[PDB]
Amino acid sequence: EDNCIAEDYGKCTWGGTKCCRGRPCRCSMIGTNCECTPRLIMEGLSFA
Repeated sequence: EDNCIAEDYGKCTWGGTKCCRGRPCRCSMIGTNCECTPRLIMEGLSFA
């Protein structure tokens, strides 16, 4: 099975796919249609 977001500025969702190596998401400028993030301090972080 391959279906992950291998990016740190990919297109993602809150509920949909997250980034591939257990990498967090925080959304775009409007609020919906999220993007990926490398590591977020306090909740998130790289490989979690």
